[PDB]
Amino acid sequence: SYPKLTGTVIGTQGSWNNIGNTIHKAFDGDLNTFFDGPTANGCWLGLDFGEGVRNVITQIKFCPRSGYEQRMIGGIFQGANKEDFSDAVTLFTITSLPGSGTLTSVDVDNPTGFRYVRYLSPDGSNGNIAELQFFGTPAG
Ligand SMILES: OC[C@H]1O[C@@H](O[C@H]2[C@@H](OC[C@H]3O[C@@H](O[C@H]4[C@H](O)[C@@H](O)[C@H](O)O[C@@H]4CO)[C@H](O)[C@@H](O)[C@@H]3O[C@@H]3O[C@H](CO)[C@@H](O)[C@H](O)[C@H]3O)OC[C@@H](O)[C@@H]2O)[C@H](O)[C@@H](O)[C@H]1O
Ligand SMILES: [Ca+2]
Repeated sequence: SYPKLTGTVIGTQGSWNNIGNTIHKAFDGDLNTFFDGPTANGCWLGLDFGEGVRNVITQIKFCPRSGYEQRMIGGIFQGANKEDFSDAVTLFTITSLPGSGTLTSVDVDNPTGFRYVRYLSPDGSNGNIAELQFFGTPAG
């Protein structure tokens, strides 16, 4: 069990109908609040750990938006060292319906240190996710 990682929130700007459910809702510790993106497709969110910081990721936890759990199926989590994710590797792919109102935990087995991590949502999802957490350790 490694510590929860912190960083600068990055990702799709804005929110559905300008209501205010931005990417920041996925990092607030409340499983009742969620990111609702401004478009059906293309939405993503994640962390920049900072210039010169690289973490090895050992675990990811996520909670779907209540009532919209199907919108996570096919979503993937990536690590990268470029902010445009052109060097990204997939750390986990969501293949079954995540349980409602809880954090699903998945192990990651990849020794690479990453400056950036993200959740990349599937078409038709508006990026819907309630909470997103990364765990791991500074790269040696
Ligand atoms: O367009 C973005 C916009 O979507 C808004 O939701 C609309 C959308 O809902 C689809 C979604 O509905 C679930 O159920 C909702 C119901 O639609 C609501 O009216 C009601 O109040 O709550 C229930 C749940 O308690 C389904 O359970 C979801 O699975 C479903 O999502 C889709 O699932 C299919 C597979 O079944 C998948 O292929 C799609 O990709 C996925 O989208 O459409 C119906 C409208 O009534 C909804 O308004 C959403 O509320 C809003 O925040 C914004 O995200
Ligand atoms: Ca939340």
